[PDB]
Amino acid sequence: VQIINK
Amino acid sequence: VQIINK
Amino acid sequence: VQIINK
Amino acid sequence: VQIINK
Amino acid sequence: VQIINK
Amino acid sequence: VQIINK
Amino acid sequence: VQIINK
Amino acid sequence: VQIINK
Amino acid sequence: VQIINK
Amino acid sequence: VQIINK
Amino acid sequence: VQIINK
Amino acid sequence: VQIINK
Amino acid sequence: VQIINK
Amino acid sequence: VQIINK
Amino acid sequence: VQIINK
Amino acid sequence: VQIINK
Amino acid sequence: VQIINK
Amino acid sequence: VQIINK
Repeated sequence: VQIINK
Repeated sequence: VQIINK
Repeated sequence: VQIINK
Repeated sequence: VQIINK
Repeated sequence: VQIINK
Repeated sequence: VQIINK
Repeated sequence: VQIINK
Repeated sequence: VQIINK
Repeated sequence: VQIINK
Repeated sequence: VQIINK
Repeated sequence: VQIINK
Repeated sequence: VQIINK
Repeated sequence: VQIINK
Repeated sequence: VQIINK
Repeated sequence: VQIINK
Repeated sequence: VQIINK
Repeated sequence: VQIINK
Repeated sequence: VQIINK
């Protein structure tokens, strides 16, 4: 699982 | 799973 | 699991 | 912005 | 911003 | 910011 | 900032 | 800042 | 700052 | 598990 | 600063 | 487990 | 500063 | 386990 | 400063 | 276990 | 175990 | 065990 905010 | 916000 | 905020 | 409920 | 509830 | 509840 | 409850 | 409860 | 309760 | 805030 | 309760 | 704030 | 209770 | 604040 | 109770 | 604040 | 504050 | 404050 990958949850990313940039 | 990939949830991405850029 | 990877939760990332940059 | 990421608001997540699972 | 990341607000997460699992 | 990261607010996490698991 | 990281606020975590597991 | 890191506030953690496990 | 690190406030930890385990 | 990796929780990262930069 | 490190405040730890285990 | 890796919890990182930079 | 380090305040520790184990 | 690695909890890091820099 | 180090205040420790074990 | 490694808890680090720099 | 390693608890470090620098 | 290593508890260090510098």
